[PDB]
Formats: sequence, structure tokens, C-alpha cells
Amino acid sequence: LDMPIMHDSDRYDFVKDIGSGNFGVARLMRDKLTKELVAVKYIERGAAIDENVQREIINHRSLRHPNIVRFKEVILTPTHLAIIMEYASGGELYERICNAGRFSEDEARFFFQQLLSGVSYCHSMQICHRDLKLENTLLDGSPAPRLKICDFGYSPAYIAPEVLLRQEYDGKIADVWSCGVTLYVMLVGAYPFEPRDYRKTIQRILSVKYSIPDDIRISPECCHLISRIFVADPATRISIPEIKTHSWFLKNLPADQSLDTIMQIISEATIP
Ligand SMILES: [Co+2]
Ligand SMILES: [Co+2]
Ligand SMILES: [Co+2]
Repeated sequence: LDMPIMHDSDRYDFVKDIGSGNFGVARLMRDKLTKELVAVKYIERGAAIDENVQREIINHRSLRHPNIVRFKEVILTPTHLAIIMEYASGGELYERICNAGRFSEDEARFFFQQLLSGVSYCHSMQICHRDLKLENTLLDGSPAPRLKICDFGYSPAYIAPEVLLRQEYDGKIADVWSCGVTLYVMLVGAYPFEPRDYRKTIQRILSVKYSIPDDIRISPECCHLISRIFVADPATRISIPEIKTHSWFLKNLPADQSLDTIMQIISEATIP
């Protein structure tokens, strides 16, 4: 695996090297003081430490929210940049939906509320146009799992119409569309604009042609909400504040390292 020799064993115990899963290729360590598991992602020093990686780390550091994987620290290794972060031990939302087939409206609402909380928070930090696919929606190891968005660049239905049609677009409004796809898949157990023919799906996305199968019963209020997200015109698509006052959303709803140090470490990591 593309990882350096174990390091900083004075502060971390080595647990396991992961070749696939939740965090892709990653090393699991345990913080010696707090006893919490952390995930470590590694990037080779030099050219691979590019401006987008730098930007992503800095933005990751700024994002402090219970539904976004928490940045812990960066460490310089002789061969790699180490990016340490909160570990989420419950897999990803894709796997949970797959195992369940589909969610009840209560379970969909439980995760949707958390997703919207994370997304709304990113928007307030002027971070948007994110990759909010099911695979980047991680879960912690709680019985009622806490959702943990992890979209950071450390390695079809989701694409809104305007992203295909326009060169530039409103990233926050596009994110709302993505949130709708996640809601839909949780409720239905399949993607809204689909068998495997990309062209057909893109055509369906562009003309906003989806249908909730009769096979499953969804409340009319839930149908109305989805219909307000799957709107091709970004100007009239429902906003997150409007989602949060929608009848479906409200029903049975649960209650709602120094920067200079990081810059020096990242900067030095550019030297291979
Ligand atoms: Co975000
Ligand atoms: Co933005
Ligand atoms: Co991630």
C-alpha cells in the first residue's frame, strides 16, 4: 500500500492498514491520550501536494460540524503528507441502503436532516458544489448512526441539469439537487434517473423524468417535497430553509492545530 513507515508512535498506536472501504486506502491509528480511533490518509510529497490538495486541507480544517468528518491534524513524514481525521466506523450510506433495500420515511428523515445540516453548514462557510454521493456519506458506529460527510479530495443522477447545460452555475443550488437524489434513493432503493444507459439517464435528468414506483407507498407530502427539489430551473428549486419548514421534513423530526503550523507542514510537503 502507498503509505510510509509507522510514525509518531509516541502519540498514536498503530491499529490497522485499510486497503479499501470507508476511507479508501488509509491507516487506522488510536490517539494515545483520548483513545479515539483516527483515520490517516497519505499523499506522496512533491508534485501531488498541489494547490487543490492545499485548498482542500485548509477548507477541511475550517469545517467544524457534527455531520462532517473532523480534521484532526497534518503531519510531515519523510516520504508523505499525513492527513489525520475523525474515523467513521459504520461504513457508508450506500451499504446501509443496500442491506436494507429501502428506508422507512422516519429513517430517511433521520439521515436527511443530518445531511442538510452538514450541507447548510458548508454553504454558510461558502463551500459548495460538493460530491455528495452515497459513498461520501459515511456513518459512525452508533446504533442510530451519525452521518459524516467526507468528500475531500485526498486520493450519474447526482448531476443537476444546470451542471450539464451551463458552464458556470450556482453551486449551492446544485447541492440541493444532490440532497434530493440521496433522499430519493433512501426511500426507493434505486437512483431517480435510470438500467445502465448513461444517455437515457442524462436525457431523463434534463427533462426531469422520474417516477416513484407504485410498488412502494410514500406519503403525498414526501412526494411534494421531492417534486420541489427535482426542478430543472435553479431559480425556483426549493432552498434548504424552505425544505426545513416543509410539512414532510417537520413531521416527527428529531431536535436539531494552528493554521500557520498546517501551512508550514503542507508547504514543506511540496518538497519531495
Ligand atoms: Co461540504
Ligand atoms: Co460556494
Ligand atoms: Co473523505
